[PDB]
Amino acid sequence: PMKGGDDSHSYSQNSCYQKGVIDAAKAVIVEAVNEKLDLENNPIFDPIKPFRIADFGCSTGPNTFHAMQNIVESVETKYKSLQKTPEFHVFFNDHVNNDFNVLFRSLPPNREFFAAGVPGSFYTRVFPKNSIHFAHCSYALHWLSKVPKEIQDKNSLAYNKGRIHYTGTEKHVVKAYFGQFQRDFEGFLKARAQEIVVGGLMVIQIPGLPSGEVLFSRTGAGLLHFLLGTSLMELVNKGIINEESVDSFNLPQYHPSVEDLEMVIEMNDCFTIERVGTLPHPMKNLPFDVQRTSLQVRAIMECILTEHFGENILDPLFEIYTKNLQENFHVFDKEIRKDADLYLVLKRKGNLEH
Amino acid sequence: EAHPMKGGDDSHSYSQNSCYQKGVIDAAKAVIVEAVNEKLDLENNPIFDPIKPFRIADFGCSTGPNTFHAMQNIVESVETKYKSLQKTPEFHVFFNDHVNNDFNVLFRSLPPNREFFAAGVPGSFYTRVFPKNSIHFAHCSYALHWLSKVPKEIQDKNSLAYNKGRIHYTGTEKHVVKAYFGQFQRDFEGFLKARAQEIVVGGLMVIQIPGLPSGEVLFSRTGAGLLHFLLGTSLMELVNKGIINEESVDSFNLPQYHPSVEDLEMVIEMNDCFTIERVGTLPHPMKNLPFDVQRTSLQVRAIMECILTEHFGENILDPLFEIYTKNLQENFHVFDKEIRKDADLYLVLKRKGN
Ligand SMILES: Nc1ncnc2c1ncn2[C@@H]1O[C@H](CSCC[C@H](N)C(=O)O)[C@@H](O)[C@H]1O
Ligand SMILES: Nc1ncnc2c1ncn2[C@@H]1O[C@H](CSCC[C@H](N)C(=O)O)[C@@H](O)[C@H]1O
Repeated sequence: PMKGGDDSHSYSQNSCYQKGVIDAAKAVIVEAVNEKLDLENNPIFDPIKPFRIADFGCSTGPNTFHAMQNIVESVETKYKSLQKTPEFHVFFNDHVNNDFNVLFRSLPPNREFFAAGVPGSFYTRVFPKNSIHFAHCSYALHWLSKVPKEIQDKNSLAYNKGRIHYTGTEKHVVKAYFGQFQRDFEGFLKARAQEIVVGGLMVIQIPGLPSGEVLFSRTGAGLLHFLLGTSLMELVNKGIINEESVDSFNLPQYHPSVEDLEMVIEMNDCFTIERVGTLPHPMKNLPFDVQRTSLQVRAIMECILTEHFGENILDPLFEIYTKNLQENFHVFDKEIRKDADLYLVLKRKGNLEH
Repeated sequence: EAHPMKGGDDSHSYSQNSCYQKGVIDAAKAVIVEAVNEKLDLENNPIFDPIKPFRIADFGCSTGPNTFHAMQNIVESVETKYKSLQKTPEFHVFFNDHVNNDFNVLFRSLPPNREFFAAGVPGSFYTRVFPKNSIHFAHCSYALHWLSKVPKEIQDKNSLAYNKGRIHYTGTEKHVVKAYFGQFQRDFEGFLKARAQEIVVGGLMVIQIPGLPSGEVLFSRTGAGLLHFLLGTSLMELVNKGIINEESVDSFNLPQYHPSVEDLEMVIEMNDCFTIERVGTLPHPMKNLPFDVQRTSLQVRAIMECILTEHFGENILDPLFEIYTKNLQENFHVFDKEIRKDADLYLVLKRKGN
């Protein structure tokens, strides 16, 4: 998970990039509710029973509370156009060692929904069948369930020596990450298909590839990852860590294209794609912020870098990292495509529509 | 307001110092099974349709492991009765406690191989925490003796109820006892009112609560009563030693009432939403074991640390419990052979129709 607590070094504080992905997403949520949530004359959405919303990969706030409020307000508005007012039951899902204490203690005091936290991997079932009316998953599905094992094997064609992720040219490494993404995302869709009612909606926001692009190393995320790797190799060359510690390190992430997502969705065959698109990030016009970015990377990578290297490594690594961001300021400010956030609006198919 | 048990899973934590409360749940297993068999009207009942999940809620769950044992007992019993009917539903189990309960520790110790979906619900159970008409089986063990607040009249210097030089009641202080009883009637009624809205017609609620043993009027003749009495005298010993001032003890009181069966029935009749199907006293498994001074002292600290730290500094806990353990030693024979050990009361309630 992300860094816990509500420190200045936490994810409650250094998650503002994902907040703007939520803010321009509000229009995706509002539009999906108004155009595609079939409340009227539909007993699936009977307002005498609760309207159940789930956020998958909710972290610790505040972003999850803004997304949940958006869903609640849109859905409540559509129901009031039919002179109905349901109770809302909102579920916050994340890994078991997500900091749910911090989430619960941050729950908005004036909230008009019932709340629960749901611990467990969303690559598994975490809800009873046929119980979720609106599902939400923002900036979480690029995290794989594991590093694909063959890139950790020295004897494999896919061994990822000297790097910590993929850039898109290493054909064996990229194939391995994609195979892992297919298996993970398929398992996510399998579990969600069982939990989500017929006609229920699922909104997904995920770091991805802009369409047509082959090279992950030409998005922001790809260069940031490439530069985390070279920064670690700088620690190697100073001798502060050994080469083997980096050769054995890999990020468990895959950033899919639209095509990648559609292929898995269509093979799963349980959801119809109602809309797919890119999210124009609000901080698009702003000047590239070398330091703020360094601290957003650290807030994301702290747990996993600390698990593999010492937490000793964080301060000297990210002061090398900031130097490489500054040296690549031009690329990040001007030359990398400023639209790599994809979104999907899915609708659970009826049982006679498969 | 909210005084949860000591968090974490260290050797001073509630999770490692709650063996007496586990004994309560152990002896209650027989009560759960009899209530499911004789009073849970599954067969041909649309309310318990096994195509919908069977929802169980534990109110005052704390951090485990006691809550897991209780929940497993309800699932197994309800499972068995559904099987005898050729059905097999999914179970959705909700763990409710105060917002500042250590839900992280609860979630991290969830039994790995379990046959229910799990969710945590932060919030006071003197309020509504679930949608209406959604819970089929409620459970509440060793929580409902905690009031929502201290009765204001025992804090009033002007009142004959002013609880000077003490932190609870023994039963001889008729004004203090009346105040605590009045607060219990309001709180327990609010609890029942909220559960009545949440529990389905024919749903069961099983309550275990430390109480007044049958035919006993002096709370100080129970283990809990003497433990609180000695915690007050230990505090007054700290006053004598200059470690705390006298006013801080005068102004401190435990927000607890330990009702008799008649106290409980009177509130249940007044609320008029549940029938009492079963009621009695649980035989407690540790009844014949010799009093254990160090564990009892640790159990009390685990329960009281939060509320003691809020009123007195945290600097007061080690000195207070050094004196407390000493006072428990001096009173060994009173706990061992003189206190009434039959103070664990239970209720089986059923939610009434229309
Ligand atoms: N398999 C999985 N199951 C549950 N949560 C997961 C997960 N994989 C990643 N996550 C969670 O997804 C979160 C990514 S940060 C995203 C937080 C929030 N959705 C937002 O928009 O800001 C982390 O909390 C991480 O623990
Ligand atoms: N108003 C309230 N709302 C929710 N939980 C409460 C509460 N008042 C007390 N509690 C909780 O009830 C628990 C009592 S300790 C008992 C825990 C568990 N049922 C067991 O058998 O061991 C504590 O965790 C306390 O925080």
